[PDB]
Amino acid sequence: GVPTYGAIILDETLENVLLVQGYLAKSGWGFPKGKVNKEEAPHDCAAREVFEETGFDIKDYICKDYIELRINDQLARLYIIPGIPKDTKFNPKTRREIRNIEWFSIEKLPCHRNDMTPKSKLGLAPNKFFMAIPFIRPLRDWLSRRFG
Ligand SMILES: CCCc1cc(C(=O)NCc2ccc(F)cc2)[nH]n1
Repeated sequence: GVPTYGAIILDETLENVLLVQGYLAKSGWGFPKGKVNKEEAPHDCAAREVFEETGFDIKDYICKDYIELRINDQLARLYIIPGIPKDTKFNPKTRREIRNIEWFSIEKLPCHRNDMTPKSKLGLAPNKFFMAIPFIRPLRDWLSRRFG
């Protein structure tokens, strides 16, 4: 697949992250991100997707040196943007693609989906944070290294 770029936006306390909820196939909560256009630079795609999806422009706050994961053939890179005040008014451009935009406490998000071992059944229970989950442990580790 085509690389995706976006951001992990944190508040001033570093306890909360900004997630967006789409529709249909993309009905759960995840970090704002999207497909790179041909000839577009990563930092530019990231700002554009985050602007389209949240109304907030990160261009002045991106530091070039993020968390990146190869998930089933596809790279997803989210630039880390700390210190965005919780009272920022976020508004998507395309309300046809984004249902809602909320802050979530990092410490209450799961960093793995639960199994179904009290049902003797294989796989994972559904989780509305499926798309965010793979970034939560790496973000927690990055915040420990960079801060304390
Ligand atoms: C395996 C289930 C597939 C899936 C993918 C997503 C998702 O990405 N939602 C968040 C989101 C929505 C819209 C958007 F523009 C940016 C992020 N949710 N469920």
